[PDB]
Amino acid sequence: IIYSYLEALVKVFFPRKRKSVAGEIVLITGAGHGIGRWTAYEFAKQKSRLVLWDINKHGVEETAAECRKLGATVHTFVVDCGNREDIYNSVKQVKKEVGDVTILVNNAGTVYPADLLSTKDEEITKTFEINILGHFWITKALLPSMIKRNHGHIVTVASVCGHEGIPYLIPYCSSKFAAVGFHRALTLELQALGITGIKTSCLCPVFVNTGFTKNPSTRLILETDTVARSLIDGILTNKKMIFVPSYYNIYLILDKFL
Amino acid sequence: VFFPRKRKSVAGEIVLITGAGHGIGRWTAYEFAKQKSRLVLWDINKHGVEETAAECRKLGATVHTFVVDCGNREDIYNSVKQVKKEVGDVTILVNNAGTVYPADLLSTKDEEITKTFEINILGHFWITKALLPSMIKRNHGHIVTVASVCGHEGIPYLIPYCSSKFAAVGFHRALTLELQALGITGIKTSCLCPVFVNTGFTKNPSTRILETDTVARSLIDGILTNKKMIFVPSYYNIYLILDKF
Ligand SMILES: NC(=O)c1ccc[n+]([C@@H]2O[C@H](COP(=O)([O-])OP(=O)(O)OC[C@H]3O[C@@H](n4cnc5c(N)ncnc54)[C@H](O)[C@@H]3O)[C@@H](O)[C@H]2O)c1
Ligand SMILES: NC(=O)c1ccc[n+]([C@@H]2O[C@H](COP(=O)([O-])OP(=O)(O)OC[C@H]3O[C@@H](n4cnc5c(N)ncnc54)[C@H](O)[C@@H]3O)[C@@H](O)[C@H]2O)c1
Ligand SMILES: O=C(O)c1ccc(NS(=O)(=O)c2ccc(Cl)c(Cl)c2)cc1F
Ligand SMILES: O=C(O)c1ccc(NS(=O)(=O)c2ccc(Cl)c(Cl)c2)cc1F
Repeated sequence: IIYSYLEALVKVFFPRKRKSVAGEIVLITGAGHGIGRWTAYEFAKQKSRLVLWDINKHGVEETAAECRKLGATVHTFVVDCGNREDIYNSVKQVKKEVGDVTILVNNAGTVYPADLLSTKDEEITKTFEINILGHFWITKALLPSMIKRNHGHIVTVASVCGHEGIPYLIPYCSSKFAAVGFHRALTLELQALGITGIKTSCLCPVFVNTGFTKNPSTRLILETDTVARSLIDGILTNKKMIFVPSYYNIYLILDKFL
Repeated sequence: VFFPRKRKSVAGEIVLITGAGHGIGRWTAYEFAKQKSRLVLWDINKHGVEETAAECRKLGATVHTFVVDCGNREDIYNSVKQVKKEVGDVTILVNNAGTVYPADLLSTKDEEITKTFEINILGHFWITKALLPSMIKRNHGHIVTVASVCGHEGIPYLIPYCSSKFAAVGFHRALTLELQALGITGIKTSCLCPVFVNTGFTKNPSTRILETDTVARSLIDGILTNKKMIFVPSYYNIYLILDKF
């Protein structure tokens, strides 16, 4: 309420400059539904060339048909973004068919809500493999070309779960904290290496009504199109930590004072 | 001094310390041996863990050692069966075992990234899932996660390690909240986050120098007072608060 009217005031008197992403080759994982699908529509309206990845073939082709109706060029690939071998083989395919990815959006995610003793060890493994390990394989495959050209943008889709824990979501919160840490260390390392042209953004939304989980963990709801608008607005202005809603940054700051 | 925290006793508790064969794990073992606890020491380095145990026995403590790969789920479960049969139910778990392979992202080997996660965070899940049930049954336990300042702030050339350390802090925070949500009042949690400790784990600090024994003293003092987030040095909490501004 107090931050909501103060930030809207700061966005007019002190606006951040918007860059263009037209013609960029944007790779979005988990583009077959929810945040990934609606982020794809935002980049299609930005006149980007899209590469969409997902284990759900039907859904990613449905996202691609809608992006093409928006005027964009789109290539889809069925890729398990938690499988290292599949990711590397698919990067070879993208280079051969599309070119060098310039903007990577690591959005694919998985969750198996349960208290620690009711979890399956395979679900814990899959949570890490997709929510953080997969970011490493995809980033390692696409970063060389971005470094060579001094031009890229690594977007990590994490969660408020990457900043604060939640009961019954221990393995998921842990993998989301791992995603925030990967974004922070990546940001610092690129800067230490003198690589000025590669930007980084972390998207941390609260509960989004996508069916990913059933209900919010608190007495809080975000729509998918709002989160995609927040993400694209943050990417175009090179915002490093994007909270949706942005006022959640003060709740997290107050937690570090108790 | 004006507001002191009460110190509990850990005498006779069964304390399991992973990575007890050297550094923080070894000197934490000596602290618990002086506290009159029943120690269970785990490490992939047999020679080093038995060397820690001989020194713990000279301190008056009863000690059991096991050679366990704390990044291997099957090895951890089989070893927990052995600990129950030979020692009993662990009451205090110190998830200290860790690994690091310093390099820029494009110089990391995918196997090193995998091993970093398997030992620094996945192993905490398997060990905690094996030991937490008896703690819940008895409404009495203490889960200690040895993380790092790397679990709060990133560092160049340590991306996979920082990511696994952030995962460890997150596991500690979601565990604390879940135990509380379930009405489990008797199980305490502590997170140890030291800056560079001179143990040989890494060659030099990443920024512009703790001694092993100081970190072990800070850890035991935090456990005995039920401190949830232990920073070594403690003042390195205001540096993290200033970063968020
Ligand atoms: N929905 C929320 O409340 C919420 C909040 C914060 C963050 N997030 C994060 O946002 C991201 C997207 O969530 P969503 O709500 O849009 O989810 P969703 O269920 O709508 O879709 C996620 C997509 O990822 C795909 N995916 C899953 N496993 C995959 C794999 N191995 N390889 C490739 N693709 C895979 C699924 O097929 C699906 O199309 C996730 O990382 C999630 O953790 C979600
Ligand atoms: N040393 C530092 O600067 C520093 C700073 C902050 C946090 N930490 C953390 O403290 C912990 C201990 O670090 P240290 O400096 O005492 O290290 P160390 O190198 O002195 O000893 C770590 C011990 O863990 C054991 N270990 C490694 N892999 C294992 C495995 N798979 N199974 C079982 N044991 C295994 C090693 O054999 C070794 O005895 C680690 O988790 C580390 O990340 C270290
Ligand atoms: O990532 C998810 O799928 C996800 C699930 C549940 C959720 N619960 S919430 O919206 O009530 C909420 C709001 C603020 C905070 Cl600090 C926290 Cl931890 C939680 C938030 C999520 F991001
Ligand atoms: O875990 C390690 O092995 C480890 C390695 C290097 C290190 N560098 S440091 O002590 O200069 C330092 C001081 C303040 C901050 Cl915030 C950070 Cl991230 C780092 C700290 C470590 F914990």
